[PDB]
Amino acid sequence: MDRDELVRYLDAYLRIQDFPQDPSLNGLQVEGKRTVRKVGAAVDAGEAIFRKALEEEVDFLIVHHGLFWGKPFPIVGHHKRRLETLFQGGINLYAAHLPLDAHEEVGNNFVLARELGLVDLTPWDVGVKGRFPQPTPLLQVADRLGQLTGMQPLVHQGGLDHVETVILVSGSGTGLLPKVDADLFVTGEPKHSVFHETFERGLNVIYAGHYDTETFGVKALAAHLEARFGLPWVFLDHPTGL
Amino acid sequence: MDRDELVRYLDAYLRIQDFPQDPSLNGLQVEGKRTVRKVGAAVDAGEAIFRKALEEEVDFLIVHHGLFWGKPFPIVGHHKRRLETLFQGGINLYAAHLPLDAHEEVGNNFVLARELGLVDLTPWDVGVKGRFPQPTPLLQVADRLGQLTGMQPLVHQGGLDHVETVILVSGSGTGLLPKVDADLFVTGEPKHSVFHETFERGLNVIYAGHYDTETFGVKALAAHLEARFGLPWVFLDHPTGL
Amino acid sequence: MDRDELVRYLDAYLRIQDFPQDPSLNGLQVEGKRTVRKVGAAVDAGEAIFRKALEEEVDFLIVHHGLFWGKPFPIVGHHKRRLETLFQGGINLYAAHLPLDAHEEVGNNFVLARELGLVDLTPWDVGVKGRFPQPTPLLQVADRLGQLTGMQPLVHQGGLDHVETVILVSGSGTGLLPKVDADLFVTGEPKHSVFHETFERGLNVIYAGHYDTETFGVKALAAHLEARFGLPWVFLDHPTGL
Amino acid sequence: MDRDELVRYLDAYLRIQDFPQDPSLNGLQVEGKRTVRKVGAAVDAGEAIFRKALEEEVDFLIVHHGLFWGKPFPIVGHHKRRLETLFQGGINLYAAHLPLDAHEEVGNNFVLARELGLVDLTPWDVGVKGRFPQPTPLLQVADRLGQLTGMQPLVHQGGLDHVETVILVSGSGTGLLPKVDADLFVTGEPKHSVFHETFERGLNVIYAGHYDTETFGVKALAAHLEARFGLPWVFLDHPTGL
Amino acid sequence: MDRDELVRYLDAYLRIQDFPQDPSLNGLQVEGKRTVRKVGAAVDAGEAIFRKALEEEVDFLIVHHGLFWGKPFPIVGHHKRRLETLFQGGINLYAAHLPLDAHEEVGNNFVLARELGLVDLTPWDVGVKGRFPQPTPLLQVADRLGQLTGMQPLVHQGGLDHVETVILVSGSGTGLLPKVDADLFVTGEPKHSVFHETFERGLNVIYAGHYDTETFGVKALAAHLEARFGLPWVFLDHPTGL
Amino acid sequence: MDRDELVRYLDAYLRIQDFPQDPSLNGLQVEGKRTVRKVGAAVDAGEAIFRKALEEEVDFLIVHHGLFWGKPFPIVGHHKRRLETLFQGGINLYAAHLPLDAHEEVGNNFVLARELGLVDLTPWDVGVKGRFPQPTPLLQVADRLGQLTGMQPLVHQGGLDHVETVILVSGSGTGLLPKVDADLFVTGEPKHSVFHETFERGLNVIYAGHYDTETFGVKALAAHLEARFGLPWVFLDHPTGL
Repeated sequence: MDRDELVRYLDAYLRIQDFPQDPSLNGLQVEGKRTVRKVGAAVDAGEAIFRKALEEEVDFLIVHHGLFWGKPFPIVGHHKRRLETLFQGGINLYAAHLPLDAHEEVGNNFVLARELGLVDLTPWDVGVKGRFPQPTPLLQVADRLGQLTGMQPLVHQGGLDHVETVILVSGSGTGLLPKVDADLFVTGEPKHSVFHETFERGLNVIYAGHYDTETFGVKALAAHLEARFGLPWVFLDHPTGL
Repeated sequence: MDRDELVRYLDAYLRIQDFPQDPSLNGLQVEGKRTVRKVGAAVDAGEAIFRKALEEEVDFLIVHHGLFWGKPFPIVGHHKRRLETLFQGGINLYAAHLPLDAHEEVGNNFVLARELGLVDLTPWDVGVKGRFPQPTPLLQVADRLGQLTGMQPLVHQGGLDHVETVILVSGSGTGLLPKVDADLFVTGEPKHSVFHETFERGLNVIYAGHYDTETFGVKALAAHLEARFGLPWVFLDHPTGL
Repeated sequence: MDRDELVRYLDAYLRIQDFPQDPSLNGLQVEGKRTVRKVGAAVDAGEAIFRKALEEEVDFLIVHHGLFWGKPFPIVGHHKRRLETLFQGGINLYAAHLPLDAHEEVGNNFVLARELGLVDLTPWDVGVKGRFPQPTPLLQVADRLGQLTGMQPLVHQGGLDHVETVILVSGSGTGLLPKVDADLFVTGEPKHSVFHETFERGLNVIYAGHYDTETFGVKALAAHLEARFGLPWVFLDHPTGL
Repeated sequence: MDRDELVRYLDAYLRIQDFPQDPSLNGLQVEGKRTVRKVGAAVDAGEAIFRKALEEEVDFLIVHHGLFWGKPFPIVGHHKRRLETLFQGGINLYAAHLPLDAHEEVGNNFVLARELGLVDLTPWDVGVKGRFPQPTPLLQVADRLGQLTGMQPLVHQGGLDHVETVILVSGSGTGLLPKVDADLFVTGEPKHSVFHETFERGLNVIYAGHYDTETFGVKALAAHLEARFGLPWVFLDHPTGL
Repeated sequence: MDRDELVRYLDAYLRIQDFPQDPSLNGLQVEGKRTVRKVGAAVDAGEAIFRKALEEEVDFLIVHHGLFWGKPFPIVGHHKRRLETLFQGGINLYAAHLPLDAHEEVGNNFVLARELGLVDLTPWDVGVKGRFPQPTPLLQVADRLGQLTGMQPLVHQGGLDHVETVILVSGSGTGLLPKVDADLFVTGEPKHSVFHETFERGLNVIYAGHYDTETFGVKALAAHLEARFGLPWVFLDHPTGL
Repeated sequence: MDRDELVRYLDAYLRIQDFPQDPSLNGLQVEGKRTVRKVGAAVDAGEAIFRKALEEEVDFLIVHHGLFWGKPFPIVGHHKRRLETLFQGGINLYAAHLPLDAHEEVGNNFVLARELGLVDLTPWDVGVKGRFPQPTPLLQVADRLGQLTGMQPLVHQGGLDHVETVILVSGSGTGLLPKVDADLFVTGEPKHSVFHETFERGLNVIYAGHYDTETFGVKALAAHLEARFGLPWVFLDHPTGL
């Protein structure tokens, strides 16, 4: 496939123009081969992931967390090595941050919701949709998470023992705590600074990992492109434990 | 014992003025009784810690994370309950953020660093930079930390198994990662987002918990007040696990 | 009445979401009893007004000038005493700034206009509507003001002796002087810095007091709630002379 | 007598440079004739004061509130008439805002404070802080003020009937109210919005008029020029009543 | 013609309210005679142009580059002389920056396009429309420019030798280089900082002068007013060579 | 010869730290080989200059205008080709903007000024201010400039035919025009927009090309490295004509 059409389609499909306040540079971050034959999907940009893409002969690497964030950094040290690797392999680097978080079809959140049970889905803040029944299951939604992640999540029960309304927001959603108005809140990374507030306000919160929750978008996205363009794809795994 | 006397001391001693920028409103955050007889020390301001202060007749509660962060919120829900408890027990709430991270005699970093065996200590941002008198195995440092807090720390070994120069910044210090230039960096909370950079740069980092690294200052300061004015004190522990 | 419904209704009725650039924190500023039985209305928040609300057994105090303005202040001194009073009386504090100024039904300005004569009403800048005929009365609209206020207003006649178009803007509207395009401008507080401009530009301006002009909203609002919910109300008077 | 010579003097003497922040464009605001023979002094720049300067053959008009406030406006209406008058009489417009509030020899605050009997004067923001040699009754201070300006001042007595430490900030100084820490605070214009805080904090404040407190500096400075260069001067009075 | 109607019409016709982010103060910058009898058009405000307007008895001078840009400057030196000249001649100064650049009827760009050949016109960024066929002419559009300007333009050919799509943006459009997506880009002033980028990206760029390209709006505008109001006009020429 | 050694030298020597504000990322912008044998000097970073550096075995390329300006862009098109070329030749890219404009020994301004015959040189913004030992005809200065760069400079004579005090600010220095207070001002690129101000103020200005005035520093610095470390160097010329 022509790389320039793939980039055009993706910018369109994810409509990255709708998230102009995302620090990360969404879209094609590093140019590679003009002819794409194999898609790679991964959570984070990094030398390790890049070496794996090189080994798996990936031509178009899609990541949720890219290389740019408004901060211009010198192409020195580990920044240089990363580029040498992409260059060496003619690898295209396409980054999708907030827009991949929010997307209703392949977005981290909508996708995870479904693979959980949530129904009556509706968007909630960027990146997500959250809030929508089951109805009435215990708080052992902590188990579906665990088996849908391979890792037992951290749960902070300040409220109920049974939840109905659930708001999802992968990655670092704690900043959104104050607006949470569901029986349960699902996110990835836990912050010490929100501990007491969570209980005092009787909130139920499950932390399933920043990596383990932002794994769902890239995968969906790659699968989507294979359905519509027949591009084969591979998932490049780099668990961080956070 | 006089409350306004104790506050002028702390402000001067902590050099509250040298930290204009700290989003935390440093100093007396909530006025309580005038005659202080027993001091209280705690990492976080919260209902659970306030009730404990109440139960133990604490007259002056010193906290590291206070209630104000330059963004006024309405007195409702948990916020109102928090003030009512303080009012009930006529408790003074004194908050010290950066001033206490940085203090050379009772601050979080200088105190932990000293107990950790580091020497030749010098200010480094709000933390400190020093060294071990001789190359020290990284696991042995991880252990000392574990003994000091009762919890085995998370170790990200991107470099050698031995270290000698160290940077210590308690709490959530991952923001300073790019500026780190020592064999080892000890901080509180880890962040998924600096994982790859840690290893690609070959940095050795040990995360010992936000709560567990920020208990030293508050304690050293109460102890200091007891030595200076004879005020008895208690530590109002409420481990967060983060 | 349930306090939470009263707060929901008010936020709706005044549609405080339309004035996101108001420094004051509009809405419920301090929580009190959940069951409202008597409404209090006053121009300014303050210990005196609060003691009176306590004496009149007010459960839900509505003020135009509340406690918060983006500036986080320590709960010390007079700030603490104010809260003790609201707490002591289970008094709910609801503040309505710009939205109470502008409201077309109970807003300071629209209401005052009508009680003056103005017809063909239409909004003009936030807080007001201003500009609309009589038609053709002398400048002794300064007298209706005085008897509709109990105090003779200050009048600066730079233009006509008879006015037709009148713009109203209670409180401190002088900042809006440069845009005034009516035969007369009505506001509350006079500023030395606009003296010469007012005459040189042949403007007619009447200053009827900051307090005396922002008295009309709270009253209307309280009367509205009694018409729709049968809540009785009382006006808490604290004239400042400005 | 040489106009550029007189301007370099004033800029240096007034220390115009030490006030970068002053929104007022300090210094020569409108160039006039080169040979200065008679100086003029006035609180405000305005058509009425400019015509008076014209009628009295004023060559160099020193003003406290000039025409520029870092927000360019078009030369139309009263703005153009203002410049035409200055051009007609070949009048130089020299404006000094904060530099003249603060000057220790001819500034508004130091001069008034001295005539008011205060001693041990020291800078306090752009005003001054000092004391009476002995506890002085508040009404006796109010009277001295009244004799000095010809108008009885507004007295907000939130504290004792006697005072000794005083803060003096001419003009609209109510902004510094929270920082005030003296038995008395004398300023120009009062503000409805700081009324309750004045009394709740127990502060004694005397408002003597914006115009009436800002006539001292301009006068002291002309008088100073006469002593230094023999230039005759006049005071172009135009009381504002505010 | 009544000057106030002329100003109202112009503000309307150019709809200057649509360009609120233009540093220059668009509209009537300096007031003159109320009765307009002769229009003057010129590229830049300046003493020379003003003296010529005085000589040609212009009553209403229209310029693309006016006197104000948000920066308040003292009416001293050359700024004073400029005003004396406008005053002396009762000359009205009307400035039109971005809005005259963009206007589809008399705008610098649309007008120049037509006088060049471009068809299928459509706006592109402020000030212009750019991009639209011929179709297929060599790069000797550099000659039409030259004869339509009296001066041979500077041409930087990095791309084709024959162009079809052309984007126009008079004055200093280089800042827009990165978004240029046509076979040719037309602007007035060349910048050293865009040299290499222009070739490396295979862009064709023709620099026809800042003065020589922003000559077209004022002229059209004046001609428009003569067609609709019978006001005669004259063009005041001040070539700068840039 | 050691690359990290050469970089610490340059940073210190150039006083890179004293220029925090420079939008240019000063220092090593792209890491290359560790063992430096031949230095390269050039005004601009660009593909044409990089290829030349490659062809001449340049190991360390010193440039005045680098690739980074605190606004990260994606590695695509010419941007990627630029890095590939540097990577190919293992070339280090060291960029010095303001530090090199201002350096007293090898900076652009001090060096040119000295070769131009000026004396009593002192810093003036990032340029320099000095004088000729005796009144010098403006055309004779224009000629010296012409001999120094091989191109006759543009002369805007708004003042006398003779000059003695001079301000020199290479590159695009027209921004400092309002602050200029010398008989002559020499800079690189002219700007249409400061044309009238130049003559109305009576200023003498000579524009000698952005590229032609910014070749001195880069050259002086390589020459300096050769004197200090024996490193041979070449000048990679690519005149821009601007």
